[PDB]
Amino acid sequence: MDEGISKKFAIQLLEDDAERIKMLIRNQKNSLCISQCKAFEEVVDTQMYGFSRQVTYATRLGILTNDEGHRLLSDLERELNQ
Amino acid sequence: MDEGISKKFAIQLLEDDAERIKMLIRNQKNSLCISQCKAFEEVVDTQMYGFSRQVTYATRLGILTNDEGHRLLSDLERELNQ
Repeated sequence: MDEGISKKFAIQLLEDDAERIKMLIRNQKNSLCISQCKAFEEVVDTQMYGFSRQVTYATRLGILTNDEGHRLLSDLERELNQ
Repeated sequence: MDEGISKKFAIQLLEDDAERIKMLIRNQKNSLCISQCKAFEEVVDTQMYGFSRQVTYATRLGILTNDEGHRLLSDLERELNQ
């Protein structure tokens, strides 16, 4: 019985579905997703480091006292660990 | 001399800069960034598993021969390894 029609249909549907799943897999492996999260993390580290360098420099110069300098770094440190 | 003006300015700039750095840290510690990447990864796995379940079901029914069924799964497997 023509229902060879249904089998033929089911088979090409499955093949076309495979393509859709392969596209998903490609969009995954080609994602910049994690990489983008890590790049942002890197910006923050560098921003934090450059500012902290300045707190230290201000302390060397006597613009901050040692405790003042240490309190600022301690606040950054405290932020970092929640 | 004031210049005590400059020192006063430098100290408050350093404090305000500290707030900008803490804002960055908070904004990254509150990042749902990695989570969102992993969530999508999870959608893809589930999409692929559901389809794969159907390839298997079709093979059981005789709609695909065993080699056909195995080929499709083998193609998805290949994509997963690029």
